[PDB]
Amino acid sequence: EQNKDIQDLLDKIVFDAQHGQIWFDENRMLLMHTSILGFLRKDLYQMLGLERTKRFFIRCGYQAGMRDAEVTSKLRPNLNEAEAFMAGPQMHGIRGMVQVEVNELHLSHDLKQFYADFNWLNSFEAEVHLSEFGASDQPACWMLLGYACGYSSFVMGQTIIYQETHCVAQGDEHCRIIGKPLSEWDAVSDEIIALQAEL
Amino acid sequence: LEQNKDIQDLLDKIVFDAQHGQIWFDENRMLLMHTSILGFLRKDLYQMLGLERTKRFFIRCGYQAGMRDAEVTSKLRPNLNEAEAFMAGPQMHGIRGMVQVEVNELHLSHDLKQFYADFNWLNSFEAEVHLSEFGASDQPACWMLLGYACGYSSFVMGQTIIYQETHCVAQGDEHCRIIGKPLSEWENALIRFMSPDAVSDEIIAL
Ligand SMILES: [Zn+2]
Ligand SMILES: [Zn+2]
Repeated sequence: EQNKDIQDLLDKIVFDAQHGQIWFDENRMLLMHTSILGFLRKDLYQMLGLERTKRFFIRCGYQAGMRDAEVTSKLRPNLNEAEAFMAGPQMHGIRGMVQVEVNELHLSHDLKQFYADFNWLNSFEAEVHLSEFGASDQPACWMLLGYACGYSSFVMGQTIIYQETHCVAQGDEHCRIIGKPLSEWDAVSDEIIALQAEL
Repeated sequence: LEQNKDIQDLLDKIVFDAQHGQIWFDENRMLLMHTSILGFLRKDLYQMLGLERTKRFFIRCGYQAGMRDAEVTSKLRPNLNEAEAFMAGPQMHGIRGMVQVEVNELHLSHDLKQFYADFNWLNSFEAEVHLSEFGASDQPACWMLLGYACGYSSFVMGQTIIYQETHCVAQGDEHCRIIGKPLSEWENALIRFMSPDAVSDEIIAL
């Protein structure tokens, strides 16, 4: 019914409580509290400063994003590029991190062309950021953003960089990102962060 | 179908809302994550801070999570005895995909201030992660699980329960093992955060 489009991702996810294991394909998952992420964000901040913490959370999202794309790219290979790609936004929702809503998506692997304009609703990272830091001067959704780039870059076979254009933690109403190839704008965390120092 | 009779009161409270990007455990949001966030964290801190501060950090982060599950399951089993209610922490640890708890021994009394737990830990996510980043250890490596056991147990018992991991897959045993007793019964010897910080340094001196 409500899951027609994600059932193939659901079928890959196994909860085996009695043996202490959650599997997404052949990868272990953990169920964690968002407030623990908030705690870890704050503790790293104190120990290492904002840049290193930001760099940490983006790198993590980035590897997670690439891992999910390894797993989901084997699925759907009898479908067209947009439907396949949508596994990424879909995992973010299944994982409980954010709801992706597509304003605009243009993509072709062979053309090396990509452009995404998405809204992010109920970002967990904006919530835990307000909680620990109060209202922010900059977008807060570092991990989610890393995951966007990583997932997107694996699927397209080149560096796709995203920018969080509007963020719930800066008072905006929903979060929103725009994704394009590096040029139209791997330590790509440097780029994402450099990129956001563009007023 | 349901030999989850044990943990149904816990699963009952888990709600997945994939359309809306949300997972709930009671009123708390949760996430499903890759172990790589922790594997990364563990690598980054090992080289920026060294082993001792890395290990303290993970015990701290397990301790906060254990305490939190204790908060959320506190009022959960009023018509079972202390033990079967305590079992929620071990059970959550399994529900969360972290480790599987198999009891060798468990006796507790809140009011007699008595606690002994001897548990096998099987399938430790943390032992896998330590191995695939650091290889074999000369000592037990399940820091964050140990932190959890201690934060959870200390809350439930209203006092300092310290655990020791006497065997660990990370150092080539076949499963991990732990003994937990009150701080007063170990053969060696203000703010409410400041108390956690102390407990966390104690579970760290092994
Ligand atoms: Zn945001
Ligand atoms: Zn271990």
